[PDB]
Amino acid sequence: INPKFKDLRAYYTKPSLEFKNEIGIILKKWTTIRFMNVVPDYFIYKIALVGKDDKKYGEGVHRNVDVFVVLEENNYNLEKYSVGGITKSNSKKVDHKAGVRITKEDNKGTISHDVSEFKITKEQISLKELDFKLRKQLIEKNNLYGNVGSGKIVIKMKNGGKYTFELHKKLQENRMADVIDGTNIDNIEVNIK
Ligand SMILES: [Cl-]
Ligand SMILES: [Cl-]
Ligand SMILES: [Cl-]
Repeated sequence: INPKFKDLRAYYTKPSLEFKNEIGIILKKWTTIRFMNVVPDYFIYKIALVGKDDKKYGEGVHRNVDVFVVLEENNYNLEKYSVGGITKSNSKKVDHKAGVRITKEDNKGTISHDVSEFKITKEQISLKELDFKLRKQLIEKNNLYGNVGSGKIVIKMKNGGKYTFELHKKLQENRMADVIDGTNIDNIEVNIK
Protein backbone atom coordinates (compact mmCIF):
# COMPACT_ATOMS: atom_id res chain seq x y z
CA ILE A 1 0.00 0.00 0.00
CA ASN A 2 1.67 3.20 -1.42
CA PRO A 3 1.20 6.60 0.40
CA LYS A 4 0.51 8.81 -2.73
CA PHE A 5 -2.86 7.04 -2.95
CA LYS A 6 -3.64 7.04 0.78
CA ASP A 7 -6.31 9.80 0.52
CA LEU A 8 -8.17 8.08 -2.28
CA ARG A 9 -7.98 4.76 -0.47
CA ALA A 10 -9.20 6.20 2.81
CA TYR A 11 -12.21 7.89 1.12
CA TYR A 12 -13.28 4.93 -0.94
CA THR A 13 -13.09 2.53 1.99
CA LYS A 14 -15.53 4.59 4.10
CA PRO A 15 -18.78 2.92 5.27
CA SER A 16 -21.88 3.94 3.20
CA LEU A 17 -25.56 3.92 4.22
CA GLU A 18 -28.60 3.56 1.94
CA PHE A 19 -31.86 5.19 2.87
CA LYS A 20 -34.85 4.29 0.75
CA ASN A 21 -38.51 5.49 0.55
CA GLU A 22 -37.79 8.45 2.67
CA ILE A 23 -38.83 12.03 3.06
CA GLY A 24 -36.54 14.95 2.43
CA ILE A 25 -36.88 18.36 4.22
CA ILE A 26 -35.19 21.49 2.86
CA LEU A 27 -35.05 24.48 5.20
CA LYS A 28 -34.17 28.06 4.37
CA LYS A 29 -30.54 28.62 3.13
CA TRP A 30 -28.13 29.54 5.90
CA THR A 31 -24.78 29.10 4.23
CA THR A 32 -23.26 29.01 0.71
CA ILE A 33 -25.08 25.77 -0.33
CA ARG A 34 -28.44 24.17 0.55
CA PHE A 35 -29.16 20.86 2.26
CA MET A 36 -31.84 18.21 2.17
CA ASN A 37 -32.46 16.85 5.65
CA VAL A 38 -33.32 13.07 5.92
CA VAL A 39 -34.32 11.43 9.22
CA PRO A 40 -34.32 7.67 8.94
CA ASP A 41 -33.24 6.94 12.47
CA TYR A 42 -32.32 9.14 15.46
CA PHE A 43 -29.98 11.26 13.35
CA ILE A 44 -30.58 14.08 11.00
CA TYR A 45 -28.52 13.71 7.84
CA LYS A 46 -27.70 16.76 5.82
CA ILE A 47 -27.34 16.06 2.18
CA ALA A 48 -25.66 18.78 0.16
CA LEU A 49 -27.54 19.83 -2.95
CA VAL A 50 -24.80 20.18 -5.55
CA GLY A 51 -24.89 20.15 -9.29
CA LYS A 52 -28.33 19.61 -10.74
CA ASP A 53 -29.78 19.03 -7.31
CA ASP A 54 -29.92 22.71 -6.49
CA LYS A 55 -32.57 23.72 -8.95
CA LYS A 56 -34.26 20.31 -8.73
CA TYR A 57 -35.38 20.51 -5.08
CA GLY A 58 -36.97 23.67 -3.66
CA GLU A 59 -37.56 24.64 -0.08
CA GLY A 60 -39.94 22.29 1.70
CA VAL A 61 -40.84 18.63 1.74
CA HIS A 62 -39.85 16.06 -0.85
CA ARG A 63 -41.29 12.52 -0.70
CA ASN A 64 -40.33 9.24 -2.37
CA VAL A 65 -36.67 10.07 -2.15
CA ASP A 66 -33.84 7.55 -1.84
CA VAL A 67 -30.36 8.61 -0.70
CA PHE A 68 -26.95 6.85 -1.01
CA VAL A 69 -24.95 8.31 1.82
CA VAL A 70 -21.12 8.57 2.58
CA LEU A 71 -20.36 10.56 5.68
CA GLU A 72 -17.62 13.08 5.06
CA GLU A 73 -15.83 15.88 6.78
CA ASN A 74 -16.95 19.40 5.82
CA ASN A 75 -16.51 23.10 6.40
CA TYR A 76 -20.13 23.73 7.51
CA ASN A 77 -19.67 22.39 11.06
CA LEU A 78 -22.16 19.58 10.25
CA GLU A 79 -21.90 16.24 11.94
CA LYS A 80 -23.72 13.98 9.52
CA TYR A 81 -22.99 15.32 6.11
CA SER A 82 -22.97 13.75 2.61
CA VAL A 83 -22.94 15.08 -0.95
CA GLY A 84 -25.43 14.18 -3.64
CA GLY A 85 -26.66 10.62 -4.02
CA ILE A 86 -30.36 11.55 -4.09
CA THR A 87 -32.64 9.63 -6.38
CA LYS A 88 -36.33 9.12 -6.86
CA SER A 89 -37.67 6.01 -5.15
CA ASN A 90 -38.75 3.01 -7.26
CA SER A 91 -42.08 2.99 -9.15
CA LYS A 92 -41.94 -0.76 -9.21
CA LYS A 93 -39.85 -3.88 -8.64
CA VAL A 94 -36.38 -3.81 -10.13
CA ASP A 95 -34.12 -6.81 -10.37
CA HIS A 96 -31.34 -6.17 -12.87
CA LYS A 97 -27.65 -7.08 -13.00
CA ALA A 98 -24.73 -5.61 -14.99
CA GLY A 99 -21.61 -7.62 -15.84
CA VAL A 100 -18.34 -6.11 -14.68
CA ARG A 101 -14.95 -6.69 -16.46
CA ILE A 102 -11.70 -5.72 -14.71
CA THR A 103 -8.27 -5.45 -16.19
CA LYS A 104 -5.37 -4.44 -13.97
CA GLU A 105 -1.73 -3.64 -14.80
CA ASP A 106 0.99 -3.32 -12.15
CA ASN A 107 3.96 -1.03 -11.96
CA LYS A 108 5.77 -4.41 -12.62
CA GLY A 109 3.85 -4.86 -15.90
CA THR A 110 1.87 -7.83 -14.49
CA ILE A 111 -1.61 -8.00 -15.98
CA SER A 112 -4.63 -9.44 -14.15
CA HIS A 113 -8.26 -9.93 -15.12
CA ASP A 114 -11.37 -10.36 -13.05
CA VAL A 115 -15.15 -10.32 -13.37
CA SER A 116 -18.17 -9.73 -11.18
CA GLU A 117 -21.76 -8.75 -11.53
CA PHE A 118 -23.19 -5.65 -10.12
CA LYS A 119 -26.78 -6.04 -8.81
CA ILE A 120 -29.17 -3.23 -9.49
CA THR A 121 -32.35 -2.96 -7.46
CA LYS A 122 -33.12 0.72 -8.16
CA GLU A 123 -34.92 2.34 -11.13
CA GLN A 124 -32.85 5.47 -10.72
CA ILE A 125 -29.26 5.30 -9.44
CA SER A 126 -26.78 8.07 -8.68
CA LEU A 127 -23.35 8.26 -10.21
CA LYS A 128 -22.25 8.62 -6.58
CA GLU A 129 -23.40 5.15 -5.76
CA LEU A 130 -21.97 3.45 -8.91
CA ASP A 131 -18.67 5.27 -8.45
CA PHE A 132 -18.43 4.58 -4.78
CA LYS A 133 -19.49 0.95 -4.66
CA LEU A 134 -17.33 -0.12 -7.57
CA ARG A 135 -14.19 1.56 -6.28
CA LYS A 136 -14.67 0.06 -2.88
CA GLN A 137 -14.87 -3.36 -4.56
CA LEU A 138 -11.74 -2.61 -6.63
CA ILE A 139 -9.89 -1.72 -3.47
CA GLU A 140 -10.98 -4.78 -1.48
CA LYS A 141 -10.71 -7.33 -4.30
CA ASN A 142 -8.17 -5.85 -6.76
CA ASN A 143 -5.89 -3.82 -4.53
CA LEU A 144 -6.86 -0.47 -6.18
CA TYR A 145 -4.90 2.39 -4.54
CA GLY A 146 -2.34 -0.07 -3.15
CA ASN A 147 0.21 -0.61 -5.88
CA VAL A 148 -1.56 1.44 -8.64
CA GLY A 149 -4.29 4.07 -8.60
CA SER A 150 -5.11 5.42 -12.01
CA GLY A 151 -7.35 4.34 -14.87
CA LYS A 152 -11.08 4.33 -15.45
CA ILE A 153 -14.52 2.79 -14.69
CA VAL A 154 -16.85 3.10 -17.67
CA ILE A 155 -20.56 2.38 -17.27
CA LYS A 156 -22.04 1.49 -20.66
CA MET A 157 -25.72 2.09 -21.24
CA LYS A 158 -28.00 -0.17 -23.33
CA ASN A 159 -28.68 2.76 -25.67
CA GLY A 160 -24.96 3.19 -26.46
CA GLY A 161 -23.90 6.08 -24.13
CA LYS A 162 -21.06 5.99 -21.52
CA TYR A 163 -20.24 7.54 -18.05
CA THR A 164 -16.55 7.42 -17.19
CA PHE A 165 -15.05 7.84 -13.73
CA GLU A 166 -11.29 8.59 -13.68
CA LEU A 167 -9.58 6.72 -10.91
CA HIS A 168 -6.72 9.08 -10.22
CA LYS A 169 -9.06 11.53 -8.44
CA LYS A 170 -12.34 11.56 -6.47
CA LEU A 171 -15.53 11.70 -8.45
CA GLN A 172 -16.32 15.43 -8.99
CA GLU A 173 -18.98 16.62 -6.44
CA ASN A 174 -21.33 18.00 -9.03
CA ARG A 175 -21.35 14.54 -10.61
CA MET A 176 -22.41 12.84 -7.30
CA ALA A 177 -25.84 14.42 -7.96
CA ASP A 178 -26.29 13.06 -11.52
CA VAL A 179 -28.69 10.21 -11.89
CA ILE A 180 -29.26 7.48 -14.42
CA ASP A 181 -31.84 4.84 -15.26
CA GLY A 182 -30.43 1.68 -13.47
CA THR A 183 -32.45 -0.50 -15.88
CA ASN A 184 -30.41 1.02 -18.72
CA ILE A 185 -27.04 0.00 -17.60
CA ASP A 186 -25.67 -2.69 -19.94
CA ASN A 187 -22.25 -3.48 -18.51
CA ILE A 188 -19.26 -2.06 -16.72
CA GLU A 189 -15.64 -2.03 -17.86
CA VAL A 190 -12.76 -1.21 -15.53
CA ASN A 191 -9.16 -0.51 -16.51
CA ILE A 192 -6.68 -0.07 -13.65
CA LYS A 193 -3.23 1.25 -14.67
CL1 LIG B 1 -30.31 22.50 6.92
CL1 LIG C 1 -30.75 5.48 15.48
CL1 LIG D 1 -38.88 -1.94 -4.67
